Amino acid sequence: IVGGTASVRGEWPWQVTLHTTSPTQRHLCGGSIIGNQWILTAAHCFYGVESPKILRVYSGILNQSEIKEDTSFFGVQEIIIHDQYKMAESGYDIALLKLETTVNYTDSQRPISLPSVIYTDCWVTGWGYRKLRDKIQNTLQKAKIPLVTNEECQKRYRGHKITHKMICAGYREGGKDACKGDSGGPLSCKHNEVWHLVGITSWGEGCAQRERPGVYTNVVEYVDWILEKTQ
Ligand SMILES: NC[C@H]1CC[C@H](C(=O)N[C@@H](Cc2ccccc2)C(=O)Nc2ccc(-c3nnn[nH]3)cc2)CC1
Repeated sequence: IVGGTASVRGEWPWQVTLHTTSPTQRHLCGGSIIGNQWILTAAHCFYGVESPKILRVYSGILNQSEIKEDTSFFGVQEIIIHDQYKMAESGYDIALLKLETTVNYTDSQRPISLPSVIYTDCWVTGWGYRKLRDKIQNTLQKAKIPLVTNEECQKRYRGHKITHKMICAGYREGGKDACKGDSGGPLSCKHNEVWHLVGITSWGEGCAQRERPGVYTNVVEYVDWILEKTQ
């Protein structure tokens, strides 16, 4: 996250860190708890993941440095990528992880509601870079970002097809954005004091550049897909 601040424990309890363990253990992508057995993330995260056997889902993490050899994690039973997905920039950038067992919800691990509205209180969160050439951050970062219209977003990405299945967010002057390692995490919007998972962090041109908003999977356009897959 560029131009963000440190989160505190329990601030974003639906935020997970998805680790790969091949050839070494490291953060791969963010994700969001949407059900006791269900993580919503980006399809692109799984490019060259050989199978779910190498994945570990960590919930209730603030600092990456908390994760040791005895730290509990969830195994991944199944990766469900949208059948029309080919590439992040071409949309359908959405995936479910079915966990091997149920998350018992606590102060530190809680589900986020799907959307059913003008969202004015939207936040992007993750352990990603603070600038284009950087490293994964120890402490989960947060930044408040304004949504932009799909009409404005298309004008900034004339090499790409921006559809109603995408939502864009960013400042005209730049300064705050998702960056490398934030993908798959949530764009969380608070509406009537309830948090909604409005976006999944997907792609963009660089990080926090002027007139280059972040592009997110528009979760409300996939609610029927999610409900079909989650039963
Ligand atoms: N301004 C809009 C932003 C929107 C999110 C974008 C993003 O995050 N894309 C992923 C793609 C990706 C995900 C997973 C695997 C390969 C590639 C990505 O780049 N991840 C990534 C990179 C680097 C490390 C890494 N680990 N250690 N050092 N670097 C770890 C994950 C950046 C643009």
